[PDB]
This record gives sequence, structure tokens and C-alpha cells, in this order.
Amino acid sequence: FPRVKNWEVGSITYDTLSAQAQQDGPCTPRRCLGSLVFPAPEQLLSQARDFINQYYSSIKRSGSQAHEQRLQEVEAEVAATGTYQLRESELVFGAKQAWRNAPRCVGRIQWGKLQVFDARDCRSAQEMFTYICNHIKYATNRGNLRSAITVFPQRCPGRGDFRIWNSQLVRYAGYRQQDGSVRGDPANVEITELCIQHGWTPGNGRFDVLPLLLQAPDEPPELFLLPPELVLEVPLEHPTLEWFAALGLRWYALPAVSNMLLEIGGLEFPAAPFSGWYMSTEIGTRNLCDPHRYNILEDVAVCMDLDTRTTSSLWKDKAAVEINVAVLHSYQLAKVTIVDHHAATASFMKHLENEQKARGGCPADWAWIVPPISGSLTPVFHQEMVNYFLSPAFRYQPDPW
Amino acid sequence: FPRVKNWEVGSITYDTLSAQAQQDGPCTPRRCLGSLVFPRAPEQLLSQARDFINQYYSSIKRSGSQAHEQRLQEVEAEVAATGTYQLRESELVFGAKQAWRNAPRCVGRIQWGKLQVFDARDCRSAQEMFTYICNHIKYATNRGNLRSAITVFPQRCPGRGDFRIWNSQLVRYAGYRQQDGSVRGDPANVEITELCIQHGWTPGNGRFDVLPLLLQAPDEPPELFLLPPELVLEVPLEHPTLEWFAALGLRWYALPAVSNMLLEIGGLEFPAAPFSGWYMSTEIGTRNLCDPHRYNILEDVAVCMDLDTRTTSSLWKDKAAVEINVAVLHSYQLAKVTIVDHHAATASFMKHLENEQKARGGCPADWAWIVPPISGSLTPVFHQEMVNYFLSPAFRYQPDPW
Ligand code: HEM
Ligand code: HEM
Ligand SMILES: Cc1cc(CCNCc2ccc3ccc(N)nc3c2)ccc1C#N
Ligand SMILES: Cc1cc(CCNCc2ccc3ccc(N)nc3c2)ccc1C#N
Ligand SMILES: C[C@H](O)[C@H](O)[C@H]1CNc2nc(N)[nH]c(=O)c2N1
Ligand SMILES: C[C@H](O)[C@H](O)[C@H]1CNc2nc(N)[nH]c(=O)c2N1
Ligand SMILES: [Cl-]
Ligand SMILES: [Cl-]
Ligand SMILES: [Gd]
Ligand SMILES: [Gd]
Ligand SMILES: [Zn+2]
Repeated sequence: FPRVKNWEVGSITYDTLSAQAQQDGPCTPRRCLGSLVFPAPEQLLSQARDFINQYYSSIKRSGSQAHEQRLQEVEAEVAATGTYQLRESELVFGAKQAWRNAPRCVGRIQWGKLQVFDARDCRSAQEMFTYICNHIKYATNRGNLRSAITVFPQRCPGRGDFRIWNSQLVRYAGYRQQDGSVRGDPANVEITELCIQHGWTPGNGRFDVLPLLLQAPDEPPELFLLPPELVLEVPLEHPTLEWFAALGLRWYALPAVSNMLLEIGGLEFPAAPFSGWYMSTEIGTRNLCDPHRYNILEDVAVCMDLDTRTTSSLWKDKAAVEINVAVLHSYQLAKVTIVDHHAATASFMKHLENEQKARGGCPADWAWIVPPISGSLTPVFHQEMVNYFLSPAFRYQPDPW
Repeated sequence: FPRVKNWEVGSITYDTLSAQAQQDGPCTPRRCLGSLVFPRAPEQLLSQARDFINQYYSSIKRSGSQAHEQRLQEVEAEVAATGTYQLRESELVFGAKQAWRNAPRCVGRIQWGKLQVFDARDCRSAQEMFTYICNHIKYATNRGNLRSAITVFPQRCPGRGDFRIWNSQLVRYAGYRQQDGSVRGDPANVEITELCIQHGWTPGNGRFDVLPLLLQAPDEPPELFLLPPELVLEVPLEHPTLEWFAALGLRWYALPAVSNMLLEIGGLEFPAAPFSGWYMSTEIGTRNLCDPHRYNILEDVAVCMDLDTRTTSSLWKDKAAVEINVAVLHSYQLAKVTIVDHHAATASFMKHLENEQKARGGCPADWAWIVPPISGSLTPVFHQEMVNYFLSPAFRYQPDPW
């Protein structure tokens, strides 16, 4: 049982939860690989038992016989079909645990408050699209963002998956120029190509919302364009730097990740788009200032009349902060939900304490919990953490193509 | 071998050096403890020693030569006769440089071959330690043009106490616990402070009082020695455009000289082996002055800068912090004392990575310690995947001798 210290406070806890870690991460006693981005009925049954037992203990009915009724019910269903169906209550619970268990999520204070949309009855790409449009509409909620997940049918043998080819529901195009550069978002060059390949007539803005590439089982994907009324965006302005608006920067309201696979009691849902709301550093530091994303830092520093020929002026730092100020200011002015890295990490600290009392620990990935600016100015910097894999879980998955 | 990717560039390497790791860290396939601050006869001494000698003869490209074979046989014989052995001077020099080279948490390793090694293994008294230490400080400081150095005191040996320096660094500021529960001076140095007093030091009452040294010779209590004022170079802190900043009366010292780690070379242990480089401004700017459990000046500066400190989303914290970093860098450049900002340091570390990949097929690195405590993703190391592991020769933590 690892001993975990907070070095700001000197306080000590013990992670007993990590003893129950489902699968194995990439580390060994010889070498730590924690900085890496990517780490049969009997096998299915075993995972299924564990989930069901989990669920009943969470509702104070372990040793009950609704428990044992459910237990043997699943045993019979897989015995007869090779898979099994989750009760809707079990799907909600599994969806919340999987969020709750995601080591790299700082927003997890909210894990018990999630809206789950059951789309397991989905049959077509058009249906998929309509489910997605309802999701986007519900979660956005005119700027008062609400956490939501939509769950499409589970993978099953002898049938293709439901997949959402886009990495997010809202993505900006990344147009490759022949000079090798990218207009728009470099992150989305691959999918901007694939959208075009599947017939999308490309735009040429720095912020063209992509079409959706949705794929029903065993059929090729189909292009669907989002009703621009559904896609809430925020023009970016700065509270006191009047020229900032003219840079023409914008970003969207809804972080709706669409390419991770959801696992629940051995069952795998390859298409289960979820969304929350943004931490400002995601937009302001990573998306706008990463060298391989929009990379706007020097543009802004030049506008701020900062000396950019030496690094000890900290021109890079001063401009990143102001870009983050503009993100925060613009979202608030537009009444769109957003949280700053200080507020968010303070909340995660509270979450650690709640989880320590709730489950005797909390899997956390330090490198992702600590914000990409002002890291040590936030409390999580000083908090030792233990990283491990529980189930249910959100996992990465290979590309559908 | 671990595939390792840089996400800024897309480039990919493999760390084959990590397979040479022969001492275990805290992680398992079930749970990673990478973020923990403390990640922790004759035949294994010999396999440790043989490996080290092999390292040395490889380094001068005379592997398998008669001299290599001869030195192996010599060490084996000395171990057989005495239970230990002594490094040749040349081996010690290389050993110390290799320990620096092997430290996963040092972002300054581009410099690792430029290290001045003072050999103090003939040292016999605490008084003599002090002499060796003053000469260290003199050489390293070099009137503000800093030079990396290490002074190696005698090795651990059976039936004789260790040489120890009780202070964590050669230069430290006193931290006096106000009965308030608070602290005047530097809170990180409260225990060494009260020990200095308990051992006879007449204390001060300022925030930047330089601590005396408690030096320990074998089997003898620690002895108290005062640093000569003229030996301790300090920089007054001022801001290039914030003139009121100077009125905060802040200062730091020039020389970061860590004195409480254990140097380990080919099985031998050197409990006392102080080393020094030069500061990265974030250590002073962000950590030392803005950690809530250190000088904790962030809020006072933000108020002075007239920022809205009643709401996080104004980012008053980030703003005051950046300016404090600017002030440190400015002050040091003004005083003409070497210092490196975190942008330059990390870029040079990227260059170190590329050298090491070529030279050794890997480089042990602790991502959480290599990324600066501000502006992390603004620096290139943020996007570089890293493999953390323990090579020897090594610098190690060791228990406080009290
Ligand atoms: C409600 C407010 C939320 C906030 C403020 C928040 C914040 C964050 C942030 C900043 C990250 C780092 C992502 C990155 O750096 O790319 C993250 C990661 C993550 N989040 Fe949360 N999140 C929220 C809600 C959710 C929800 C509703 C789910 C799932 C149901 C979720 C699941 C995850 C997962 C699985 C990751 C890992 C990132 C990855 O592997 O790509 N989060 N979150
Ligand atoms: C010459 C300029 C140097 C720079 C800019 C530099 C930079 C740094 C920094 C910023 C840290 C992290 C400190 C912390 O956060 O507490 C560090 C750690 C470390 N450095 Fe360097 N360093 C330099 C020279 C040296 C030298 C000369 C040695 C030894 C010969 C050394 C050995 C180490 C070791 C062993 C650590 C691990 C820290 C620990 O575990 O407490 N460095 N270095
Ligand atoms: C390019 C890439 C990025 C990543 C992390 C992205 N994580 C996004 C994400 C996921 C979930 C989120 C939930 C809430 C939120 N505010 N942001 C959230 C952001 C992993 C792998 C690759 C690859 N290849
Ligand atoms: C309080 C604490 C702190 C630490 C990190 C200290 N790192 C110092 C250090 C070591 C070598 C350095 C080399 C150069 C430089 N500029 N700073 C350097 C700073 C570890 C354990 C504990 C404990 N307990
Ligand atoms: C190389 C490094 O592991 C990688 O860039 C990680 C580090 N921490 C991160 N943390 C968050 N929140 N998001 C990220 O994309 C990353 N990237
Ligand atoms: C808990 C956490 O690992 C701890 O505060 C570490 C993080 N990384 C660090 N990295 C450096 N360079 N210096 C530090 O003091 C720390 N502190
Ligand atoms: Cl994003
Ligand atoms: Cl220091
Ligand atoms: Gd101008
Ligand atoms: Gd001024
Ligand atoms: Zn690890």
C-alpha cells in the first residue's frame, strides 16, 4: 500500500485502492514509463462478475439476492449468446465509474453528475447522426454546459463496430498547403483529408468546422454536416488589449471527445462520445500555443511589443498568460461555461480527499493533472499521486481506417 | 526496448540504455509511483566495481587492452585482501562526471563533461573540511562567473564514521520558527537552523541570514564553522520596470551547492561530496520565492502590482509569478552572476537528449522534474516522452545524520 505525501501540507495518506488495479500499465521496477502518452466467454464472464458485484456493493445490496438473480442471469445470457446486455441502470453506473476512474481527468469532482443517453438501439448512420445532434444540443444548453455521454451499440462478434471517425464532435479543419504548412489545425490534417476524400467540399478558413464522418457496422462512413446553429463558438477578445480581437481567433464551446472506447464489465463500446466543459489552459495554452497546433505565441508577443530575440525577457510566458486571460474573459463574456486551472485543480484536491474516504484512494496521473502553465502555483503540483487502471474505463483505440 | 516519441516533431527513438538499469525503482506493472519525491558483500562490490572499470575503459576507448584487464585484476585483488578498493584519480574524475550524467532529474546535463573535480580523500579533520569547502566556494563562484565543481571527501569505510555535511546546501538562509507557528526566513531550513543554534550558533532575526556550516568528521560530533562573508556572493533582487520591487528587500545567493547527497562510484560510497553548478531562474523565481511553504510572496507582489486577487480567473497568480521570474533573471544579469532561464535550459536539455541517444542509446530522465514549474508546455521538454531509470555511478539521497 503506497504511502502518499502532500509536500505543501506534510499530510499523509495510503492508497489501498491501487491493490485492486485491473490491468497492467507500462512501468516495471527497472524503468518508469509514466510519461508515455500511450501505455472467450471465461474472460468475458470474469469481467462481467466483477462489474456486477461492483454495482451491487455501490447500492448497498451485496449478499442480497437481487444480486444473485442478476449474477446468474448474465451467466445464462452469455452462455446463450456470446455476449450480454447491460441494464440501463448498470450502463449509467458504468459510464460514471469509467469517468471517475480516468487517471488523467482533473474534472472528476463532477463524476456523479453525468447525463447518459442510451443509443444502444441505434441501427443506422443517420440515427447515429441524430443521436449526436441531440447530445450536442443537450450538453451545450445555450452556454450553460452540462456533462453528457451517448452510448451506441456494443461491439459484438461477426459484426462491424459503430465508430465516430472524428476525434471530437467539433474539430477545425487542417488544410495542408504545398509549402508543407497547415492552414487551420495541424492536429486535424488526417481527418480533413478523409472528409474531403469522402466528398466534403473544403473551406479555407483558419476555423472551418469539419463535417462528421460516422460509420455504421460493416458499412463505409458517411459525411454529415453539423447545423451551424448547433455549434456554439466563442470569438476571442482580450479585456484590455484591443488589438487582440483582430487576430480573428475563436474556439468552440463543447469539448466532446468521440474516439475513445468505453469498457464496462467486459463489454466494449467503440463509439461513446462524452463531453464536459473546458479548462481554459486546454484552449489558451495547448491548442493555441503548442508549436504543432495553432502556434500563435510569437504572433501575440509581437503584438504585445515584447522583446522576442532573447528568452530571459520571458516573452513566451507573458504572452501565454495573456492568451489565457483572453480565453477566460471571452468565455465569461459569452456566458459559456469554463474553468481556470487554479479553480479546477483546487476542486481536484477536494476530489482526492472525497475519494480517499469513499474508496481509499484515487488513480491519478501527475503529468496530466498538473496544468501546462503555472504548474507549481497549483496545489496538485505538491501532491504525490498513484497511477493505475481500474475498470470500467475509457481506453484509447486504434483508428477505424 | 521502450519506443519513445517527441510529440512536437513526431520523431521516435528507442531507449536501449534502460536495459542496463541494475537498481530498481518504485513502479510496477500494476501502479506507477513516478511522482514520489523519494523513489526509495564482496561479490556484488566486485561486479559493481568491474562494471565501473569497464565503463571507464570504454570511455577512453581502450576496452580489452592490457591496462583494462590489469586494472580489473588489481581491483579484484584489493577487494580480496581488504574487503574494499580505492579509485585511481582518473577514475574518480570520470565517476563524478558520470553520476552527474546519470541523474534523471537534472535538466542541466548538457554541461556534464565540464566538471571540476577536487579530490579531498586525504581529508582528516572537520577543520580541514572547511578549508576544502571554502576553496570549493571560491573556485565555483569565480566572482559571479560560475563554474561547476565537486569536492570528494573520503569514502565510507568499515570501523570508522562517515564524513558528513549536515547542511543541505553550502549556502542556505536561516529559518527561525516564530512561536506563531510561522517562520522568519526560509521555512525549508528550519531544522538545520535550530540545530545550528543547539550547537552554539548565535542566531539572527533577518529573512536572509546565511547559515553556518555543521561539519562532521568521523566519530566526532558536528562542528560549527562560519562562512567568511566575502566568500558568499549574493544578488539583491530588483525588477527592470517595477521600481517598488526593490523595496521588498529580497535577495538570493549566487551558488547552488548541494551538500547532503551520497556519491556512489563502482560500489564505493562517498557520503560527503558537495557539488555546485549555477541556478535555473525558476528555482529561485517560482519555487523558492513563490511556494506557499517557502517565502510565499505571490500575494504580496500581486497586490503591489494592483491585480484582482479576489478571483482566480484574473490569473493574478500567473502574472505576479512571471514578473518575479523576470526580476530574478534581471537582477542576476545586472550583478553579472551566471543564471539560466527555463527556456534556454530546456532547449539545451533537448540537445543533451540527442547527444546521449547517439552516444549511449538513451538517457534517464524524470519528466516531472525536467519540466519547469512554470510554462511547462511552452518548453520543448514538455512534448518529449522520457524513460526514468537508475544508472550507476549515481548521486543518491541519504538519511539526515541526526
Ligand atoms: C465536466 C468537466 C470536465 C473538465 C473540466 C475536464 C477536464 C479535463 C482535462 C483538462 C483533461 C486533460 C485533457 C488533455 O489534456 O487533452 C481531461 C482528461 C480526460 N477526461 Fe475530463 N474533464 C471534464 C469532464 C469529463 C467527462 C464528462 C468525461 C467522461 C465521461 C471525462 C473523461 C476524461 C478522460 C477519459 C480523460 C483522459 C484524456 C485522454 O486520454 O485523452 N472528463 N479532462
Ligand atoms: C551547471 C548548471 C546546472 C544547472 C542549470 C542544473 C539544473 C538543475 C535543476 C533545475 C535541478 C532540479 C532542482 C530542484 O528542483 O530541486 C537539478 C537537479 C539535480 N542536479 Fe543539476 N544543474 C546544474 C549542475 C549540476 C551539477 C554540477 C551536478 C553534479 C555534479 C548536478 C546534479 C544534479 C542532481 C543529482 C539533481 C537531482 C536533484 C535531487 O534529486 O535533489 N547538477 N539540476
Ligand atoms: C493527439 C492525442 C491526444 C491525446 C490526449 C487528448 N485528450 C483529449 C481530451 C479527452 C477528454 C476530455 C474531457 C474533458 C475535457 N475538458 N477535455 C478532454 C480532452 C491522446 C492521444 C493522442 C494521440 N495520438
Ligand atoms: C525538500 C526536498 C527537496 C528535494 C529536491 C532538491 N533538489 C536540490 C538540487 C539539487 C541539485 C541541483 C543542481 C543545480 C541546481 N541549480 N539546483 C539543484 C538543486 C528532494 C528531497 C526533499 C526532501 N525531503
Ligand atoms: C510527452 C508528454 O508525456 C506528453 O506531452 C503529455 C504530458 N502531459 C500532458 N498533460 C495533459 N493534460 N495533456 C497532454 O497532452 C499531455 N501530454
Ligand atoms: C509531488 C511532486 O512530484 C513534487 O512536488 C515534485 C514534482 N517535480 C519536481 N521537479 C523539480 N525539478 N523539482 C521539484 O521540487 C519537484 N517537485
Ligand atoms: Cl481540446
Ligand atoms: Cl535552491
Ligand atoms: Gd504598435
Ligand atoms: Gd515603472
Ligand atoms: Zn512509473
